[PDB]
Amino acid sequence: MKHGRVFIIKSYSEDDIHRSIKYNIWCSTEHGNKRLDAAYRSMNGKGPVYLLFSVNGSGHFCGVAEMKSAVDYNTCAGVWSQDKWKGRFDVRWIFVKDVPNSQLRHIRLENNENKPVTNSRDTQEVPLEKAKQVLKIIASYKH
Ligand SMILES: Cc1[nH]nc2c(NC3CC3)ncnc12
Repeated sequence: MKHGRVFIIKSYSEDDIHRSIKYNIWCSTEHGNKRLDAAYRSMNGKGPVYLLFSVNGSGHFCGVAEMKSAVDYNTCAGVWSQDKWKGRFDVRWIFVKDVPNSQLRHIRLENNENKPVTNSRDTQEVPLEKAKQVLKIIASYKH
């Protein structure tokens, strides 16, 4: 088996996130789709690709999903908040819960100039050991 690969997902539409949770699908930018497609295919089913979702300006992460398919680049147009989001891949949301950035901001990414994980861009990949730290904090956070 292989350890998971873990990516930050950012959205500036809460409605798009709602749709993602309801129907277990997502789409990124062109370069973001390529990045996730490469990772999913190179895993070759021997470990998961995890996605850590966060709405721009919300000050919190909102949950965790697993990538469940390769990217399909030719799908129905205009299904998201804006037309610029093209293509589709399946996801499985593992859990949905808000976790304040304050709980995560001291985790820094050595592959992103040691910036805090909470300052990441869409499809920023997370080093394994930091991803474990983030996932355990998110899993155990209590309001
Ligand atoms: C469906 C979708 N995929 N990426 C999205 C996004 N990314 C912005 C950079 C933060 N914003 C809104 N909807 C999106």
